[PDB]
Amino acid sequence: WKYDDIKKYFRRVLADISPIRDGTKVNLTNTILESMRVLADQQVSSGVPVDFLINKATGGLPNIEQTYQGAPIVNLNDYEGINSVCGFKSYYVGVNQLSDGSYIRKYAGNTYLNSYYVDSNGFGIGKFSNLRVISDAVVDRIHFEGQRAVSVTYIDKKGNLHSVKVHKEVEICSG
Amino acid sequence: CPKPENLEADIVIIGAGAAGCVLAYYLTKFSDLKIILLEAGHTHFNDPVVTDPMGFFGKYNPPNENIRMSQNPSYAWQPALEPDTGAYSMRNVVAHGLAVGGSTAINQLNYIVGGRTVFDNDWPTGWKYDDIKKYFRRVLADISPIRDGTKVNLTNTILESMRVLADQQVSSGVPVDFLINKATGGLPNIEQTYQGAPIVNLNDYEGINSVCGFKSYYVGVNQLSDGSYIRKYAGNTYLNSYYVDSNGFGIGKFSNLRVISDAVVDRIHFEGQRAVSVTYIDKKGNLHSVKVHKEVEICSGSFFTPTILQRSGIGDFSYLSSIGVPDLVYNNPLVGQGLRNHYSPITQVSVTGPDAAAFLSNTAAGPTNMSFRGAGMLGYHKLEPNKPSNAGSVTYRKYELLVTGGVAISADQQYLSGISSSTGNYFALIADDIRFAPVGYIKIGTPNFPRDTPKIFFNTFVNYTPTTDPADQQWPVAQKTLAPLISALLGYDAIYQIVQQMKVVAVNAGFNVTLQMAYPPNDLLVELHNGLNTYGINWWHYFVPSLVNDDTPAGKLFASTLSKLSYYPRSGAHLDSHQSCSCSIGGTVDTELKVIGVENVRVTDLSAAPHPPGGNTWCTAAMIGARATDLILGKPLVANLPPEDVPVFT
Amino acid sequence: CPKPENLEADIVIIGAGAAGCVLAYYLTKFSDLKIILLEAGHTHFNDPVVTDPMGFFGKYNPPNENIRMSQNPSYAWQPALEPDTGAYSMRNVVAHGLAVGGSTAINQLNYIVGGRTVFDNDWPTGWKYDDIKKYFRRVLADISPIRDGTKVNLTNTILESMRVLADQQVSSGVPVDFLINKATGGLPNIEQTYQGAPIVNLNDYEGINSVCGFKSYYVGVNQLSDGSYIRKYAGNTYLNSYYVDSNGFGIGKFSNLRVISDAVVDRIHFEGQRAVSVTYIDKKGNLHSVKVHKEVEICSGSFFTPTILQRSGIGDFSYLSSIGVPDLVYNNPLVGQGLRNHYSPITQVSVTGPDAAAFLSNTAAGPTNMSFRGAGMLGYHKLEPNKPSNAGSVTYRKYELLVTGGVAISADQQYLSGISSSTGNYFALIADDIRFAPVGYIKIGTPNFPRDTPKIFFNTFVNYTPTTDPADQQWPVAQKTLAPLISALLGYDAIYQIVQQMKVVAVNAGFNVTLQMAYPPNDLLVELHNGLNTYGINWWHYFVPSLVNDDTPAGKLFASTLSKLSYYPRSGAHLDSHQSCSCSIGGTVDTELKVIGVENVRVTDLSAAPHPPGGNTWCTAAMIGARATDLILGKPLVANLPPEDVPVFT
Ligand SMILES: Cc1cc2nc3c(=O)[nH]c(=O)nc-3n(C[C@H](O)[C@H](O)[C@H](O)COP(=O)(O)OP(=O)(O)OC[C@H]3O[C@@H](n4cnc5c(N)ncnc54)[C@H](O)[C@@H]3O)c2cc1C
Ligand SMILES: Cc1cc2nc3c(=O)[nH]c(=O)nc-3n(C[C@H](O)[C@H](O)[C@H](O)COP(=O)(O)OP(=O)(O)OC[C@H]3O[C@@H](n4cnc5c(N)ncnc54)[C@H](O)[C@@H]3O)c2cc1C
Repeated sequence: WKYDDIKKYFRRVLADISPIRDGTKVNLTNTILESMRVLADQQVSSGVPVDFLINKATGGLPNIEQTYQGAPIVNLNDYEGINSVCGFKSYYVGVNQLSDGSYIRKYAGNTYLNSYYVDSNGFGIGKFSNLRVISDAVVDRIHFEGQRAVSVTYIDKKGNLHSVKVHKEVEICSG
Repeated sequence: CPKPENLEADIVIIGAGAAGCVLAYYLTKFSDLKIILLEAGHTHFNDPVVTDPMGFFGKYNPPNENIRMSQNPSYAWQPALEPDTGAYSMRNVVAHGLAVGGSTAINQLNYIVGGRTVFDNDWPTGWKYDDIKKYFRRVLADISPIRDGTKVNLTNTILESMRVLADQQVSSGVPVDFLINKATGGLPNIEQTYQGAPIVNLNDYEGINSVCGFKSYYVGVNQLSDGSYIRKYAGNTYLNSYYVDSNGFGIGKFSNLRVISDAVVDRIHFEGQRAVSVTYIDKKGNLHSVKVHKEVEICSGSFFTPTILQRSGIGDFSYLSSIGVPDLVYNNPLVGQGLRNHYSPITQVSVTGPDAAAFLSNTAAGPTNMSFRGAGMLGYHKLEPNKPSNAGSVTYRKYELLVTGGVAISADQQYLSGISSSTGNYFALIADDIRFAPVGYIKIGTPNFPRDTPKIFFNTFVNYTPTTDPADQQWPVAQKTLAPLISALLGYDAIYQIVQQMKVVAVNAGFNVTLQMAYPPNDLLVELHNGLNTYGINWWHYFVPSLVNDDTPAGKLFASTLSKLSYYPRSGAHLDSHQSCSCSIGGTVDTELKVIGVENVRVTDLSAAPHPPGGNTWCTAAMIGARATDLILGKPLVANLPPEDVPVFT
Repeated sequence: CPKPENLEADIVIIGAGAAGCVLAYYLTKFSDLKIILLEAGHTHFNDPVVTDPMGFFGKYNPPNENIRMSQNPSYAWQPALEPDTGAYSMRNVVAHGLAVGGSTAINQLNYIVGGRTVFDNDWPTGWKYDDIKKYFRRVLADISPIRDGTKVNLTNTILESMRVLADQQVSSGVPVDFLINKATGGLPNIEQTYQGAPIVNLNDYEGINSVCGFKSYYVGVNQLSDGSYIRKYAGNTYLNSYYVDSNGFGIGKFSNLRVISDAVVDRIHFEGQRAVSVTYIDKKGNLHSVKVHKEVEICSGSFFTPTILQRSGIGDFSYLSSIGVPDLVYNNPLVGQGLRNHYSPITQVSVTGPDAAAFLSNTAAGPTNMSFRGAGMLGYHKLEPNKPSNAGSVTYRKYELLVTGGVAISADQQYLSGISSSTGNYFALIADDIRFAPVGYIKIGTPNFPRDTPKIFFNTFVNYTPTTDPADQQWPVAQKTLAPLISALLGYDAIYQIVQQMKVVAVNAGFNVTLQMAYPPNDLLVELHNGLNTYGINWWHYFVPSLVNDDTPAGKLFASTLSKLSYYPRSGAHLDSHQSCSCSIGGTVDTELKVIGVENVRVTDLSAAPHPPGGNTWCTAAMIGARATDLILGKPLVANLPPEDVPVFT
């Protein structure tokens, strides 16, 4: 689980979402970035090694985003992880703009489980026909034969206990 | 030819509008027949712009597509009418909703039921008021509208003024003024104005009030336990999650009901004189055919019922053959004829005063008043030559009056007049026509598939061209031609003669303010008032100045003033969306709503009305559908269902 | 499933408009492939209102249905665009013809070919002028238009005046006036005015004339041996009784061609990334499926090509999924984007004189001039900030000027202005925009069947709202937003500064008459002229008065005058019917006209143009279809067909 084993997976998820940046300038950001570069200049000198505005993957130059028109953008979530300390101007939020002009929310259920992939009755569609989703089902515990998990029970929206068999493996993603 | 969509049954109802759902619901409730509904539309139960009543005014509109639901091709059909030769050849687009609930999914939610006199004097036998008033009660009970939830002093002032002048109109013995109701007597029918004053119900069960000044309407909204209002419409009530599955099946009680969401119907496959099948296009683009065993019902609205009939084969054989219809069934040259609609010229009022904000408070729109603050329904003006014979003994509904804050003229007129919507010392008054005269017709243009725009002709404010005929016996065609423009001018005068009683009432109601009509211009109204009271019942000779032979400069003044005034109702007005009377009773159908020349099809939407009712035409279509339930079933069941039995809401 | 209508082939061409017939004809002529054309329309070869050119003006109209062919749902599709936020939210209906020959069956018949510079500076590689000019020659040879057959002295006077002032514009060294052509030099490009003066051909083969003042256009009419003119259009020429049977088969040479008259197409059945079939609805209402072997072609016009694409599966996946499209193929968010069209504000001229009838003679419309009497095509005005970089070295076509007798403003404007069409001392001048700036887009609304009105957005004369930003770097968005209104105002000034040379020319041409612009008002133009010549290139700062900071009463005068003048182009104007650029090159298709993301479909009508040409957009669509013939066939055959080979007429 060292960085070079997973950074590809981070790329995968950020590609699956495609966040956006801020769509509005402001001069307070420019002033604050100006000030931070001003004092990071001194923190670069004086030789002390562990101040809060020193990044070792860049060197003598501060990692502070430039402030003027046509200044490039420092990507916080860069692929090779050079920026662990950096002053920027905007984050990456998980919203998309629709053709109409209204933004919506792009989240896990929105993307991976939407009407195109799963039926309203919980079946997957074609490619994903081997998938079942049950909407309102509170799980209680894992029926467990020997050291081998075998079944799971849950309560539907009557209040009934339904038992389902497991053949191969059980996965827990309950937070 | 493997199409497993075999949806053969005995009843098929086409178009789930203000009348389709009522019929389908109460038809599957009271019997065991297999019912199918086709609408070509999904259910907007979750859309904020639909369910929230205030969404009608564009609260959820994306900033790049600021159009509401009547102008949106995803919500409403968009038919445009051919150039109006009376309105400078300006084509207009009026919509019909495209969803479960029809136009009720996109409308302003008002509940005028119409006067009693109209159903007694203008409808066939079996459709007199006492035959249906129970059905009106049924629908208003099924909705349960509410009243305004906010007082305001402008309503009190205006009602004060109307009672003040109705006092004089009660005297002087003239029988046909616009504030005389004969079912009450010497006392005016004007609602009282003080705390603890009772409320006059406009839609009263026994129809006593055909002329009355009130303070609030009845809109079709409900309040939820949370505190938010929602919209209560036809699809909301009769076809909701409690009654129909998401897959279109009914639930238990109504298990014998089928609803298909997106299915545009084309025409009626028709063996002999017996309708046998119907086809439709789903959302692939496939043609599905379904059998009919027992009867076919058409609830596709005013504009699109005659059209589907004509594609089916019923109409004018010469014409349908001309444009290429291959199969012809019955030769009725009246299909799609006799189209009727309302029309509302607009005027606005200026208030001069340093602190008039105190006068105009509590006028903003809430989901209970929807910007409506009155005021009343009036009768014929004293000086209108086009009145029926019964006017001496029965009071008729002519004008529906409305007051609203802000300005409501069109934007170009706003710029032209010099007054805009930003400033806040201005408000609007509307004198709607309920008995609007002009008549038009509908003709299809291509026998291929249901088209959004067929030929629709509607000419309103036409002019009269004199001939060489002697004046004596050409007047009573000038009368018929100039009826609507005369009506609009008289509405202008009626509104005008209210503002002075309003002046007096405001002066001695604790207000030092001044009221004045600035649109149309002040002078152009004072001159009309003087001309009216100096020329009497022959004031309308002067529309055509070549026949009066009055070359006196006063006569030229009158002619010029009427010429200029004729401009405002043409442009500064608003054609309503109350389309009706396309397949009326007698013209195209009998009194049992069956189509002449065939045994097992009926039309039951608002197109089948033989006259436009006394106000907003929503209750009427639902009433027609409800009565159709009884005529189809045979015995009166919905007739004396107890009023405490209402559909449950989800 | 017994449907014997098995019409499987290898090429299917959809929509026989200005480009469909050319392609089908020259495609079955030069090869042996099995060709099919689908149009959804019958052939109006016999209709007097079509074939007679003068029928365009309503000579055969029944007295009760006085509408011509663009407003008739039996002749033309009727799409309406959403409220124009720049034109007081006035929706407009612009038509596309519905017949063999497309819009050419209902159009005004003009043959502007467009300048040379546009195809050199605005089109991709392979579409520069020298690659296509041969195709323009081919189409103009296939039609053989004619010139005006009637002299008139007003043309002589106006050409006289234009040469008079072009003399001065040639001097003074300024490089970008509107009467300077660089391919001629010091001499003006103004046609001579005397008997035996030669004629300057506007549509010249080598494109020397991009700015030139002439006397007549080239309309697409022919004279018959009898003495009557008829209309020569796409269906008339390429698809007539000599080439196709009444049953839709070709004859001999073209025996490998099929044409189906009434067949509305829905979408493209589409296996994998390979189009395989197409379905359509005949005049029963049946769905017929036909196989495609080799390629599919879309020639359904500007408004209805992106629409059929979107129903087919190509577009914005999120949107098409939203409105319920089940099958999705390629995710191109640019389909139906970049819509372009022309626009022509109107002005009219008063002539004061006792015997001015002698001045205005021989101006009536005949089938050879169709009420067009000139006058020329102009370039950029001196004071327009929105000019390309090449303006210093190449001359661009900006305005197309037209003169016509009578008044042509809309009826409401006629009443408002106080001047009507009865009187005969008045005529109209039109300064059309060819480089009109605003851009819009097209979105379908329901995935069921081809609908007449999809969502069409087109906002033209929008306004700029200043922000708190410092003035210095917010100007170059005000420029982009205010381009078209500036262009219209400059067109007004350009027309205005002609009438004085016309005064002088008339005075010493044997005429004691006076010329004056009465619409827009006289004063409101003199003030604009003074403001222009006193404020220079920074005259357009005053559209927004809150940023000029010029509180001098002169500045307030200028702001008020521009405010008032901004009203006329909004209402007193005429949106043209030149829709184009819905699936342009690069945006949606490559330079070989294939649709990105698929291997065997192309779009070849006017929607595929990456820029609107220099004038009326008829030749351009035919040129695109002709070039498509070559690209499909592979080798240039229509390329050097000898010009003496022309289709025979029947
Ligand atoms: C802008 C607007 C304002 C309004 N304001 C008011 C008001 O102030 N007061 C008031 O009381 N009412 C108002 N209304 C409502 C209107 O007056 C009536 O409610 C209307 O006449 C409903 O009658 P209906 O059910 O017969 O028509 P509709 O509700 O239009 O019924 C037609 C139905 O059939 C469907 N349909 C049509 N063609 C086909 C086809 N080919 N195949 C399948 N289905 C089809 C339509 O989608 C629709 O569901 C307004 C409506 C609109 C649009
Ligand atoms: C009012 C008006 C004025 C005009 N004035 C001029 C002028 O002054 N000068 C000039 O040069 N040109 C003029 N034109 C013509 C116009 O500028 C062009 O000729 C037009 O762009 C033709 O290009 P096109 O062939 O691609 O379009 P179209 O000719 O419209 O081609 C579309 C064809 O496809 C058919 N079609 C559409 N949808 C479908 C479908 N779903 N299924 C099957 N078939 C379908 C249509 O019926 C039509 O036959 C005018 C046109 C109009 C309408």
